[PDB]
Amino acid sequence: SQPIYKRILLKLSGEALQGEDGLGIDPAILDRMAVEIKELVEMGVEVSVVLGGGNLFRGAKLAKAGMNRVVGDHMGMLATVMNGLAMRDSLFRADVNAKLMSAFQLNGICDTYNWSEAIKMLREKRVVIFSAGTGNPFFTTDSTACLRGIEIEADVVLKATKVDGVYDCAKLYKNLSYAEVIDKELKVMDLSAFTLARDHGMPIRVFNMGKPGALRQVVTGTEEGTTICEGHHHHH
Amino acid sequence: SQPIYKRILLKLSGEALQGEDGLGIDPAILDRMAVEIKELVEMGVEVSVVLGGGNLFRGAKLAKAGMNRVVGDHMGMLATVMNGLAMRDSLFRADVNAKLMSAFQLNGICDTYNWSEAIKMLREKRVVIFSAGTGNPFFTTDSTACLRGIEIEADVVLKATKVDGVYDCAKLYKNLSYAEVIDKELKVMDLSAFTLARDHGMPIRVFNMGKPGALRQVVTGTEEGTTICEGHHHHHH
Amino acid sequence: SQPIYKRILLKLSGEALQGEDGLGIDPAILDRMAVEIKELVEMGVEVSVVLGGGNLFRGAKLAKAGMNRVVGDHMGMLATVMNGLAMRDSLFRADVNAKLMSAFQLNGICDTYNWSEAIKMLREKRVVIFSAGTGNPFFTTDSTACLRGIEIEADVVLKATKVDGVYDCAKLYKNLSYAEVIDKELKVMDLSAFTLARDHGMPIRVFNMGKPGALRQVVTGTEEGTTICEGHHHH
Amino acid sequence: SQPIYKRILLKLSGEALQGEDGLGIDPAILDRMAVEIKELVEMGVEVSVVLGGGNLFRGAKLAKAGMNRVVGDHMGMLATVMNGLAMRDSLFRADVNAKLMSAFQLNGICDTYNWSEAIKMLREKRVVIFSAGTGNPFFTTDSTACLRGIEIEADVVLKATKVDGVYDCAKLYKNLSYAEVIDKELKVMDLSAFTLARDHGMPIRVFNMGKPGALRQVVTGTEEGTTICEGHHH
Amino acid sequence: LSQPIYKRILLKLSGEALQGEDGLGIDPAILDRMAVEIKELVEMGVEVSVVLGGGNLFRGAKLAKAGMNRVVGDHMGMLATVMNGLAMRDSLFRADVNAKLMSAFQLNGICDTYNWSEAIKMLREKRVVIFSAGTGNPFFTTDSTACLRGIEIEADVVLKATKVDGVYDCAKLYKNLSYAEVIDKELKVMDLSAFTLARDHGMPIRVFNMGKPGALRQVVTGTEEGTTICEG
Amino acid sequence: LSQPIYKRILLKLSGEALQGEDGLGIDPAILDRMAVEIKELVEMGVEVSVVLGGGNLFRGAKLAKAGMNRVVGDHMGMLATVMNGLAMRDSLFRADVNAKLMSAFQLNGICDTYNWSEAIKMLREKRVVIFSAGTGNPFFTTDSTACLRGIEIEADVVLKATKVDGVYDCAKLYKNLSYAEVIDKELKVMDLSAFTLARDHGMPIRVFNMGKPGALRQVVTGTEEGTTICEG
Repeated sequence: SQPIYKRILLKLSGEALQGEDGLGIDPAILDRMAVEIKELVEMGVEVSVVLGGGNLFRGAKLAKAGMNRVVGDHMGMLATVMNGLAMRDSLFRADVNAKLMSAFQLNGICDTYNWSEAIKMLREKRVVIFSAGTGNPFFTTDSTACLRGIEIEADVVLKATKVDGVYDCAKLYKNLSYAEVIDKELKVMDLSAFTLARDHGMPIRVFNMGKPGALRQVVTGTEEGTTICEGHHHHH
Repeated sequence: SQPIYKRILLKLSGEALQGEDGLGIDPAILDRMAVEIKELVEMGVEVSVVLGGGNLFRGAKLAKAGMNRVVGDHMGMLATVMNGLAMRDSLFRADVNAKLMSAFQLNGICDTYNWSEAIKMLREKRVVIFSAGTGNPFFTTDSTACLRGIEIEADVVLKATKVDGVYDCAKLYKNLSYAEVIDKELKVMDLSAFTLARDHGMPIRVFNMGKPGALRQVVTGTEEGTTICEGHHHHHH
Repeated sequence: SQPIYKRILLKLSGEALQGEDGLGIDPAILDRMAVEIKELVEMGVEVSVVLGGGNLFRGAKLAKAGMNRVVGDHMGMLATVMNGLAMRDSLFRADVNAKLMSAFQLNGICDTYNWSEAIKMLREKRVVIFSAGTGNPFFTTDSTACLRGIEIEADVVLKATKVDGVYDCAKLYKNLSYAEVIDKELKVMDLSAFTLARDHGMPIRVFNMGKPGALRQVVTGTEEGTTICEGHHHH
Repeated sequence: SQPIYKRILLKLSGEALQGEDGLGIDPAILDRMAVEIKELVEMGVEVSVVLGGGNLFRGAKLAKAGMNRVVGDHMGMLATVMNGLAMRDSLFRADVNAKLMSAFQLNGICDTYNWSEAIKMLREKRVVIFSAGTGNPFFTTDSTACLRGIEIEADVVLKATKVDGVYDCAKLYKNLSYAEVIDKELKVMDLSAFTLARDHGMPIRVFNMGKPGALRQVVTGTEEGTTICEGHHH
Repeated sequence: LSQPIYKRILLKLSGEALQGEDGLGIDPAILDRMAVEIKELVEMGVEVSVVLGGGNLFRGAKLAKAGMNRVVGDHMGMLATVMNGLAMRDSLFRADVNAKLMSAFQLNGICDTYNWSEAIKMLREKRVVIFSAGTGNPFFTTDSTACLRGIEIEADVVLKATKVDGVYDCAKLYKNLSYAEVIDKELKVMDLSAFTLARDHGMPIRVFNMGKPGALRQVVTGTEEGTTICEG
Repeated sequence: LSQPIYKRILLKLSGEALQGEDGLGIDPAILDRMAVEIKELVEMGVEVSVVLGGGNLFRGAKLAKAGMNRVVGDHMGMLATVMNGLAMRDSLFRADVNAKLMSAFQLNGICDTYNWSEAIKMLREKRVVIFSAGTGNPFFTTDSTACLRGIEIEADVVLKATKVDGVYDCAKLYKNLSYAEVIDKELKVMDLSAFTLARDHGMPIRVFNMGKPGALRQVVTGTEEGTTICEG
């Protein structure tokens, strides 16, 4: 089909980038993602990307050893910049115009995040990657996806997972309201992230990024994955 | 055995923090290192630490795929900050006073490197960790260690390896001049790092950090590892 | 009596600084607060302060006219820095050692926020003021108070209000658990802030700051205001 | 009537955004100003803007209480940024391409002031707003307007006021030289602002911005308000 | 044996005061002479801040005559004051004086960023504080910087170091002047903006011959050396 | 009439290349001459980046002899390269050439902060990019900066401007050399760290006489002017 969105925010966990060796960055996987993003771009979609850092750092063992959680979150924010640099270089090599922004100033490495400049780049049809989360500890990459998504006036947050969407347990939900997710006690994202998306009416699509082709289907149709959005019984 | 140095710069590869499992940061190894450092501090030694990032990022596979080496070197520099943050926390937990300095300003995470601020912290008997290399690509961690050692006026650069020191390939050399290393075509660090140490007369000790007690033996005596310094034939003192 | 906390985070709305004139900063109110903070400091309590900006900027009218909420939030954050500067100066004039930290780097104006530097200053018995929120839009001053409080290892967040505590609407609750606040759908703070406080077990005291003496009572006893903390039925 | 200027710097006091109620930012007044600026842009005029902060912060009370004046000047500078953010948004809502530059770095909020980047944006026909004064205390918004005007090579500094121009208190003066202002002891800016304008030969127009149509008249002709410039005798 | 009459001073030096007999650069022997004189003030409890000019390293006239933008010329001058500042900081360290350099531009890795209350804290800690890069803005002289910094760090006085004994007709030296006198006799002391800033805040000025070893200690420990300018 | 043999160059100039007959500062006529020559490279489609040294404005020798910390001296030199950068940027503007200045140090309000990919973007837009403040670090010559920047921005060549025609024995001029040859014959071209960087990355070097009007154009449009150093 043709795209149903003008501007998306695609959220990928760091683990999206790992190979069967389940660690670091797999170049073949990253280059596949770059070609998939290229085809949305040549479809005319404005693409922003938020990456986590869990392929490069998981702090559980250090936390168990007594590491301060603030320090663990900082390490993780740095890991997202490293992932963002790799994606930016992968996009360049696929001949896609791309820019990396970071919550922290990183002079000589990338751009500093600025919401109005990001929208300006997106409207220039550059892919914008957001790294370093929000600069603060105790806030998930999901919270960052929702925050950035709302700031850059994206139409939707695409939550890339390793599963087909949201299940009860196994039956896949196609459409859920924010109220239903809460009522049925389902797992979508942490309550803080979900609450930001809800208060601002940002719809979320949860889909399987590991299925080559799934991303294009999400962007061009209603059928792939699970959609979470505002219930019908409020406004018209 | 008392310390023969007042101020040291310890260079560790990121791989020194790595577990036998073969990646990342092993909290037992890291905590073992914090205890060893703590025992240098309680001997009156002023300690600075330069960390690499190869336990967290090896660029080979991405490089062969065509990644720009500038970008690969930025990723590696960010990886050294992550090790520095781990090390600072480890030292804190061992009740060692420690600061992390970064060649990139990182507001809210750590201090921005300044040579005379670092000297001041070292005189106050704080351990200073240096991360993010020199801010620039194409320069090794060994080159960072020599550069920082020169700037903060360390007595020596200690190059922690997984070997007992510098061999033919096998005999271990105890003492070498800068001229000998080049004449015998021995590999000690990269040419730029070595060149910098050489021009400034910075002595280097290559030792096995993996041996417990080795760091203490290196700081309190002449026998452990291989020493590289200026030969006697240029001047008297 | 004697203080029950070692380290507090005191959250004041910008509206706590206002007079009967309905806007701005009232120097007499500000100086009363500074003397009240001085008396905690000389009791040995380490005090950090989070200030809102609502006395200087109310965005509702501009929002009505179409102003982008990101922009409204940025304005509000700048307003907290102005309040923070007024408080720092008021503390100096009451001979209390204080420092202002900001989420944004403001070269020449104040210090850049850094959690471990703030703890070091608190350990030095300096009062640390936190301004510019988290540097991000869509996150309340209550959220900032809980985030900063958790980061600097405060014992409690004191939520200064103009009411006595949390009411059923009226009977004043003395003690509530997090589970109870949600069960009875009471309003304490926004769900984001409350959730952050709840997941880290940060207790909250809601009290009447506009009652002179109530802050010292809160810091030295269990009786003033409403306590919100983890319920007993967990461990 | 057509513009007599290629590039202007419009100096607005914070109190120009103020509602008749007396405080803060009145959206109607603010959006009226954006429409007037848009019509300057639509005539080909390159517009820069300098905003004061006295609608959001007046430090008289805190100062009598003992507040350090450095601290008071920093609060005022931050208030000019808040005004600048509001102005940038209003211009955006009037479909005018506008940028905010601050004398302080404010990562995430706006651009950092750079004189040649500002000239480049003005040549691209973007409205550039300057906030946070010069980053230093003890210097008026008038001094900021003159400094920025000189740096970005404005043709003129327009000083928006609530009066029709400079008076005896009353004759309105039409044209004054710098030497006439000092010789007649008239009050136009503070001495350091006027001195800077004078030394650099920057003309100033003092006019009633509270009169709808006046801004357009000032830019398209010589009659509205009071002009202060270098005398013919040098 | 004479004791200090000031608790906190701001000493303004032109860049030309560090110049050698070869009339240029930085003369190490002049600079080390000044480090010894500043150390003498420190060991008597005087809190010392220093503003340096850049004219020994950059004079803009030739480039300006060729058409160089005055902003650009002022930016080049600001950077030259930082170079002088770094030499002065190093000179003070070699004389065993605790000294810090603050710049109007954040210069990561080189020196501190200027902050008025941090500078006051350092002055109370009995550290010498050097201010460089002026105010960060063009069209403002080093004299305006001296007056502004002096006011901000709450100095008792601004000492304007020169190569002559004080303020003259050109040959009669004045000893005392009011701000009003200076303006009415059209005497040359500093630019109108700088002078007006000192006037409105009641900052007194002392104009003296720093060229003379001895003069600085004399100015700080007595009222007679040089020309004193204060409110009438 | 000869066409360019390079698409993208990095032109290293010593600070001394801008000094006048009187052997100091910045000569506006020399600077404007160089601006005209750069403009003709740009007019032919060559992408031009420029690294500048600081020795016309600061030489550390005397201060170093007196005991100045070499770090501090290297910081002073770096700031001197920005001053040169600012003069060159203004000179190019006056010749009607689009140019940008980038600094290793963030200098808010003065110039751009260095970023490799942003420099490349500007070079593709046919802007001249001047690099100042070196790497930000001490103990690294301007030649090392030239090599490093050249590599980062993917220049075809590093043109080392000098006051002589090429690389000599001391007097025979060499036209062609390998990196091996230079090291074996111990020829003076640049320090070992800079040269080693050029070598390991295969960056060719041209050593020419920028003192001669016309030589820059000859070097960019022909293979015979000066000395060429490349991989054997």
